[PDB]
Formats: sequence, C-alpha cells, structure tokens
Amino acid sequence: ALGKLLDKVQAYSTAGGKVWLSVLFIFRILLLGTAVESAWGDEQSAFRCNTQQPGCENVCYDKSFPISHVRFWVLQIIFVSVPTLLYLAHVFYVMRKEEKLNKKEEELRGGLLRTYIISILFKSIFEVAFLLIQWYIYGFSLSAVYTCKRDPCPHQVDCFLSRPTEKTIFIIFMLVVSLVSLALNIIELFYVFFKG
Amino acid sequence: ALGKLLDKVQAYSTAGGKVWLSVLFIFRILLLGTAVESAWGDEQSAFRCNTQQPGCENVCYDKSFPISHVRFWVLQIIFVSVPTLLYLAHVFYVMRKEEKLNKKEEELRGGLLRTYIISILFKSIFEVAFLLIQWYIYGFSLSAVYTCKRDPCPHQVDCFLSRPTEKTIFIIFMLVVSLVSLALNIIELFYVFFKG
Amino acid sequence: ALGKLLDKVQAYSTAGGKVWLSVLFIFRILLLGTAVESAWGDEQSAFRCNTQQPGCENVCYDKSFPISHVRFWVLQIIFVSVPTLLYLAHVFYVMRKEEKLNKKEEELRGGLLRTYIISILFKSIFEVAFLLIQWYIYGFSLSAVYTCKRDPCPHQVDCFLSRPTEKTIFIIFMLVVSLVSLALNIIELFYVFFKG
Amino acid sequence: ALGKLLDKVQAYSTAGGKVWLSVLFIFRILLLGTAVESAWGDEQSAFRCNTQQPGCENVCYDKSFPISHVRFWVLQIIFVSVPTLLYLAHVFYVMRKEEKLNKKEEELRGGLLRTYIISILFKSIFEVAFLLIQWYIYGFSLSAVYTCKRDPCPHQVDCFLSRPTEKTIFIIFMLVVSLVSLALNIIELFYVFFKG
Amino acid sequence: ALGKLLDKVQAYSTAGGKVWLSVLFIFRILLLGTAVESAWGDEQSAFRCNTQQPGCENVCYDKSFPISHVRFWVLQIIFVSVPTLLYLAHVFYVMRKEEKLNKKEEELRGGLLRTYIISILFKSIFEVAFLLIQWYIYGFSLSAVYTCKRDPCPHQVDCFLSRPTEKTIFIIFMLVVSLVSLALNIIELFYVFFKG
Amino acid sequence: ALGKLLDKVQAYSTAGGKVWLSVLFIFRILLLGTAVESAWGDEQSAFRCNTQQPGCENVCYDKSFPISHVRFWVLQIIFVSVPTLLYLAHVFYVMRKEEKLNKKEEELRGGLLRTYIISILFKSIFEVAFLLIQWYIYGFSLSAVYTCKRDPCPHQVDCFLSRPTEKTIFIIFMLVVSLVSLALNIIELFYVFFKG
Repeated sequence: ALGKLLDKVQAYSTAGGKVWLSVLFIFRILLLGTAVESAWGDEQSAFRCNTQQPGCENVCYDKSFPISHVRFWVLQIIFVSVPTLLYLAHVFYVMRKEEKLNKKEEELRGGLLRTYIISILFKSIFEVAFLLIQWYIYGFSLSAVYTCKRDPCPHQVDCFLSRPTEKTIFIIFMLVVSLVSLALNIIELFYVFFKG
Repeated sequence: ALGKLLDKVQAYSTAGGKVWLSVLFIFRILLLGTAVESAWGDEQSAFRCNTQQPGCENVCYDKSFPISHVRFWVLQIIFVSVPTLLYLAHVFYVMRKEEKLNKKEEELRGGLLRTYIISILFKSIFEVAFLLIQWYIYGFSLSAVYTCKRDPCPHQVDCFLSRPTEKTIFIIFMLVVSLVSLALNIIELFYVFFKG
Repeated sequence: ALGKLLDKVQAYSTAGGKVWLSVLFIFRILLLGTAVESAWGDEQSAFRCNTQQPGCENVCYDKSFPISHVRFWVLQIIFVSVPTLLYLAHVFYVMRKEEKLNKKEEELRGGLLRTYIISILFKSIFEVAFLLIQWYIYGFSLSAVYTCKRDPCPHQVDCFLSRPTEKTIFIIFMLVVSLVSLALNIIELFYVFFKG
Repeated sequence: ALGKLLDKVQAYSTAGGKVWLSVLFIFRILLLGTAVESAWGDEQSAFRCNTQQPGCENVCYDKSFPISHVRFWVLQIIFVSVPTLLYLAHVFYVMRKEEKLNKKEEELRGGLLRTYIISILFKSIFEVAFLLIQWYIYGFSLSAVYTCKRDPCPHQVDCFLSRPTEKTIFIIFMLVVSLVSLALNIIELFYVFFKG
Repeated sequence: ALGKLLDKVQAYSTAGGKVWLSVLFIFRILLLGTAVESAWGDEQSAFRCNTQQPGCENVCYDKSFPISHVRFWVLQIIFVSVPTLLYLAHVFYVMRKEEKLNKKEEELRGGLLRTYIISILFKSIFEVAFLLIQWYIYGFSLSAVYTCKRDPCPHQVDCFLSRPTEKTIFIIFMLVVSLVSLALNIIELFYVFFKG
Repeated sequence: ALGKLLDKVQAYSTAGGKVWLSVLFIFRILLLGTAVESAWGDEQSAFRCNTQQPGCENVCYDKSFPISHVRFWVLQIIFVSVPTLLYLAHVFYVMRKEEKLNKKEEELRGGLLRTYIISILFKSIFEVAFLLIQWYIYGFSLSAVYTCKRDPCPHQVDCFLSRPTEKTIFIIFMLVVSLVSLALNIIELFYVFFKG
C-alpha cells in the first residue's frame, strides 16, 4: 500500500522537482533529526559566564542568542514546504474534477503553469529572505568568547560558549545546502520557461 | 490503505474547510511537537531568584506562571477540534443510514447545514474566548525581570526568567495563526451563507 | 485495513455508548499522555523542605503524597475499561456462534441486554467509588505550604510543593470530566430502559 | 490485515485461556509500561544514607535491594509466557501438517491435550516458585528506615528509602493479580478434566 | 500482510532451527531492550572513588571496565546472526532461480546442506570464542570493591562499583542462555547428520 | 505489502551490490543507533580539566574535539548513499519509460552501465577521502591525558577524557568495516569489467 500511495503523491511532477524533493528529504529533514539536533542539546547548561552576580547568565545568554538555530531552520523548512503542498492539492482537485467529468461523459498552458510559476517564485523569495535575515542577525561564525554589556550585570562581562567549532561547521553546511536549492530553483525555472 | 482511509475521512467537505484543516495540521500540530516544545524544556530548572530563603523560588515561580503556555495551547487545540469531529461523525452516521436505505430500496438544506453552522459558531466562540483569557492573564510579552511579593519570602524579591525573547516570538507567532483562523472561519461562513 | 478494523470493533453499539467512547478517547487518554504527564515530571526533584536533618525530605514527601495523581488516574482509567471489553468479547463470541449456525443452516431481550446492564452498573459503581476515595484522601486543592510531623524529623517542619496552581486546575478538570461521564451513563440507562 | 492476523493467532483456544490472555495483556503488560515503571525511576538518585564516609551509599543500596522489583516482574512475565507460545507453535505445526494431508488427499484426546496439560502445569509451577522466592527475599512491605551493617561503613548506619508507600501498594496489587492467575489456572484444569 | 511476510521468511527451515530462532528472539533481543539496558544506565555517574585528586575517577573507571557488557553482548548478538542471514539469502536466490527455471520450462544433498553445515559451524565457533574472551577479561562476578593502581593517582586507591549483585545475576543468566544455545547447535548437527 | 515493496526496490541489482547493501544496513545503520551512540552520551559532562579558571574546560574541550565521531560517521554514511539512490531513481525512470513504450506498442551496454560505473567510482572516492580526513585530524587512538595550550587558560593544562578504551575499540571497528567496503567495491568493479 505504501508504494501505491507514494506513486499517487509523486507521479506527476518535473524531474528537477523530483531532485528538489530528494534534496529536501534526504538532506534537510534527515539531517535535522539525526545529528544536528544533539549538537544543540546542552546549550544553556554549558553556557558559563565569569561573575558572581546572580542571574547575569540568563540575561547574557538571552542577548547572545535571540533565537537558536534549530528552531530557525525548522521555521525555514516549514515556510518553504507550504507552496509545494498548495500546488499539489490544487492539481489534485483539478485532476479529480477532470476525472469526474471524464467518468460522467464516458457514460453518455493555463492555471496549472500559473500556479507552478507562483509556487517557484514564492519558494525562491522565502529562501533569499531567510538567508538575508540569518546574515543580518548572526553572521556565519561563532566565537568562543562573547562580551556582554547588559543590566543588571556590571560594566562588561566575558562569557564562553559551548563547542563553537562544530556549530560553525553545521552552519556552513546548511548555508551550502540552501544556496544549492536556490540555484536549482532558478535552473528549473529557466529549463521550463525556454521551451515556449 | 492509508490513501483510501484519507479519502474516506476527507472527501466530503468545503474547500475553506480543507484549507482550515491544512492550517490546523501543518501549522499547529506540527509546530507544537517539533520546535516550540523544546523551548519550554528547562523552565523550572533555569528560573533563578535572588535570595537565600529556602523555598522562595517555588512560590515565586508559581505566582509568575499560573499555567505554562504549552499546556494552554494544547487545551486550546483540543477544545476547537471537538465540533469538527462531532459534525464528521454525524454526517457519517447520516450517510450510512441513507446508504442502507438505498441498498434496501434498490433490492425492492436541513440538519446538515444546521450542524455545520453550529460547529462553525462554536469554533469561533471558543477561539475568541481563549484569546480573551490569554490577553487577560499574561499579555503578549515576557519581561526578563519579575518582581515577587508573596509569603514566605521577604518584602520584595527579583527573579530572572529563562530566554524571554524566544518565547515572545513564539507567542506572537501563535497569536497571528489564531487570528488568521478566526478570520478564515468568518470568511467561510459568509461564503456559504450568501449563496441563498 | 485500519478503517475496516474500526468498523469491525465499533459498528454495533449505542449512540450514547459511541459518545462515551469519544469522551473516553479524546478527553482522557489523549489528555493524559500529551500535557498532564509533564506537569508531574519534576515532582520529587523540586520538593523542598526547610531543615538540615538528612533524610527528612523523603519521609515528609512520602507522608504528603501517598500516591501521585497520575498513577491514580491510570488505575481509574483501567478499571472502567474492563467491562466494556468484556461485553464486546461476549457479543463477538455470540455473533460468531450465530454466524456459524447461520452458515451451517444455509447449506442444509436476553443475555445481551443483561450483560449490557451489568457493564453499565459496574462502570458507574467503580466511577463513584474512585471519586469517593479521591475525595477522602486528598480533597480537591493543593496548598503551597505543608506541615510535616513525622519521625525522624524534629517537632514540626514546613515543606513547599511545586507549582500548586496548575495541578489544582487539572484536578478540577478531571473531576468535571468524571462527573460528566457519571451523568452520561445514567442518561444512557434511562434512555434504554424506558423503551419497554 | 491486523484483524485477520489476530483471528489466526487466537481463534482455537479455550475461553478460560482467552480470559487468561486478557488478564495477561490488559493487567500485566499494560500496567508495567504505563505507570509502575515511572515509580521506580529515581531509585538510586533519591536513596540517601546518613554518614560522611565516601561510598557507603553504594554498598548499603546494594545490600538493601539485591534486585529491583521491575526486572523481577519482567523475568516473571517472560518465564510464564514461554509454554503458551510453545503450545501454540506445536498446534500450528500439527494443524499445518493435517491441512497439507487434507489437501493431498482431496486431490486423490492425544498429543494436543498432553501438551495442554503440560503447559498448564509448568505455568502454575513457575508462578508458585516465583511467589515463594519473592516471599523469601523481600516480604510484602517496604519500611522507610533501613539499617545497614556492611563494610566499609562504620558499625551501623541508617538509610532512608524513596516513597515506600506507593511501592507497597503496587507490590500488593501485583500479588493479588498473580494469586488470581494461579487460581484461574486450577479452575481451568478442573473444568477441562472432569468432562471425561 | 505481516503474516504472509513471516511465512515467506520462516517457512523453509528445520524445527531445531525454529526453536533456535525462538530462543534468539524472545530470550536475547527481548531481554536486552526491556530490562537489562536500564541496569547499566547510571554506570559512570554512580562510580565513586576515594581520593581528592582531580581526574582519578576517569582513569580508574577506564581500567576497571575496558568495555561495558551491554555493547559486548550487542556485538555477540550481531556476529552470530550474520551466517543465518547469509544462508537465508543464498537459499532465497537459489529458490528464485529454480522457480524461474520452472516457469520457463512449464511454458515450453548439495550446496544447500554444505552452506547449512558451514553456517552452523561458524555460529558455534563464534559462540565459544566470545565465551572464552569474556572468561578471560572479566570472569563471572563483580566485586563491590576494586583496587586501582594507575597514574596519575597515588599509590593505591579504592573504588566502589554500582549495584554489583544485579549485574552478577544478569551475567550468570546470559551465560546460561549462551551455553544452552551452544548445546542446541550441536544437538541439531547430530540430529541432521546421522540421517545418512 | 512490505515484502512487495522490498521486491520493487531490490530485485534488479548485482549480487555484490546486494551484499554491499547488506553490509550497509546490518553493520553501519544498525550499529550506529543501538550501541555506539550511547558511548558518546556523556561526552562534555565527564570531560574534566585540572584548574580553577572559569571557562577553561569549554575552550580545551573545543580544541580537543573539533567534531565528534558520531556526526562524522553520520556525514560519511550520508555522502556514500546518495549515488546509489541516484542510480536507482535513474534506472526506475528508464524502466518506467520503457514499460510505457512497451504498453503503447503492444496496443498497436549504454547509459545504465555508464551510470553504474560513475556511482561506484564516486562511492570509492568519497570513502577514501573521508578515511584520509579522519587519519589527518584524529589518528586512530585516544589518549587518556590531553595537554591544552589555549587562551584564556594559563600556560599548559592537563585534561582527562572519558572512557578512552571503548572509543578506541569502536574507531578500529569502523575502520575495519570501511576498509572492507572499499575492497569490496573494487572487487565488484573488476568482476563486472572483465566480462567484456
């Protein structure tokens, strides 16, 4: 039954869309659950600042990481999977209506490409927007020493992160994967557009 | 078999009801299990007050959070999924009775729209009630410093929360999702009512 | 296959029995695993008494909670699901015997209502018994300060519980659900009895 | 498919064997995973003795509990499920051989009751043996204060257990369940033996 | 479908091979996941030596246990399941080739016993090799007091293990199971060899 | 259904490819989830250096392990499974196109070996590249004493690892498995190439 269901969902799509779904499944969803989630396991437990003031660790950790990268990548992978599901539901409803019309009439370039172009444009726009936001907030490296200058701590305090090399490696890896997806969408659009 | 079962459950519904079920599944149930649950992981472990009195942390944490937002959203998502299931069970029983009457007679605007309107009204009422309760209790922001004035602590004590920016972001996100659902229900009601 | 199996288990029952099974599944089993289990997560870790005697915390925590509410509700939900399963197995065996007699004879008010009445009476009796036991042991509120008077501690010691508001809310919620089930069983009995 | 498989495994057995399988599933396997496992969660973490000698806690905890009750009940539930599976595999092989002989000959009181009696006798023997062992080692109660007299601790030390009331309740509960099973096996044997 | 798949995998094998597969599944894989894994849960957390030198605990724990028994039993259960899978894949390929030859010719003592003998010999050899290795490294008991004589600790230090009785019981239990399997393989070989 | 699906995925492949898939599944994916993951459980919790400077442990642990071996093996097992999936998807699309041409024409040495050779060459290249990287970074042993010379610690500090024998054993084991796979790929290539 599983095989048949798979056929039903992915049997009517482009080959570049198929390899995009492959790089979505085997390289993003598989990587996020297996290995990169445990690297952000002991985030707040190993974060250690250098003072004796009670509660300076919480405000300095909050000012260091406004949002952890795992939940940011989860929101990124949710907001780029919605238009594909919308296009699939629309083409499923249209295929069902045309099949019903075929069954009722056997007993007696259009909206699809428009929705396809719209879905591809929204996917590329959300990808480049999330890349610009991540470049604006964090950069693409983590230093082992962070300087904190927030109340109620005294003037300046030093805090030390937890394993800042492995997270740098995984940040660069997800950046490479997102750039590959952004290039592949434009490749697919120019492959489908110049056949007119 | 899975595909067939899905057809059986969702093949007789409105398209706005279909996109409401989509925003129920992919945006509420998927978001609650994956990312936002781990943000409320170390709630009571990282909560730290500034005193030496034994047991002031427990009473100040209790007075700060009367109920955590995760269980509140779980009760919200339970109390708005009951009338949809009731409508589906009622239309399933009516469809089974009409199919049995059709099978026994082949060998020889009404209650449905009423229940549909009732289910939509109860869904919108429970949504706006839970929004008013959450606006009354917490507001829509978390400050990093909380002042506690409860026995057996001395006069006033300061307590520091854990990562109050990320929880503010997720609170605003769930507020936007609930407002979108509340608008979509009224859109569906006015779409189905003016066809008379 | 799943759908068919469901049909097989629940296709021959009363409609009040169907909504009782609905309030059993979606309101008791679903609520116990999702949200209310994590509220009793850090029970013994956050329980803190006010002394320096080694081991007073264990005996005072034992005298405070003779049995936690989660395991008590699990025993309550087990002891009220046995007679329904017994009635279903009995009617399945009787239906199989009558179907075998029909197949062997096509090639050529009674015990059921008695067992139904017995199952409903045992369900209501166990419900009111567990409610009386929970009213006798704990009451329906948790105070934030408990006084302990047990050896080997000195004369009287104070202990502070962990988040006593949220547990009060969930205790009141499960009480309301159990009272609704107890009323619904009597409603079903009077609905099925006055048709004679 | 599930339903059919269930039919295949349990369609040829005695009714007392059916209710024995019911009390095996819903009362032993279901109870061990859900509630009683979490009661033995923080066993060695909350065990606290009264001294300053390093390492006295480990030897006194070892002399207190030679084997925890959870693993003892797991071994008990394994050693009483083997003869039922052996009888089922034997009757499956005999049914397959007789069905093959029937298919090869349509184209042209004995060993079963012996194995049934042997399986019932071995089940009752292992039940009463495990009950005698548990009565010999622990008794049927846990005191909150234990006296330890083992090297390298000094002369006598006091140790305090963790929640000794709840474990007493569950020990008495499993004792009642095992006595009910032991009585039911003898009831089934005398029900099947006096029909000769 | 499950039932059919099971038939497909185990329908062509010896009865002693069937009871060997039974003692492989219900007594090794079932026992390792359920109960004996939690006994080695807090291994390094409860291991406590008697000194104040920083880092003596790590080197003394390393010299005490070169490899924990759980991973050793996992490697033992992997290295004795490979030849059975190899024999099954070989007989599956040979059965497929003979079935293809039968289908292409209906439209118009040998290698198997050799591989069977080879698989049984390799299984018995790896079993007795792992038993000799475990007898050489650990013995078959754990003492509660271990003497450590390794740098950078001072001259001799005492360390105390965690619950050394329960692990002794489980070591003796797995030894009995492995000896039963080693005897059963030779019984199966002499049962299949003297029929010539 | 499962069996059929398995047939569909693996019924058209080489026998050396089949035993390569066997050594991929039963020896890499099975070993990584069961036993070797728990050995790297308490990595940063048991790592202990010998100083009193706050935060020297984080920078010395970061300089010791730039990336843990578990995530490195996960990236290794991902980057060698992509060309097999690409070859399978390509031969599936070609088989579907040829089957469609056969169905449309019944109603009225090439690209495959090229892709096979390309997939085998890329697999062997990525294997030897990951082996060279692991030989360059870590070596194939872990010492129990590591010397750290990084700011903001003083001149030289000693740090002690956690269980450095078991990790050495598992590193040697995965090295042996990878060398066996690298030899088997060349064996398969020379077996398929000299048949011309």
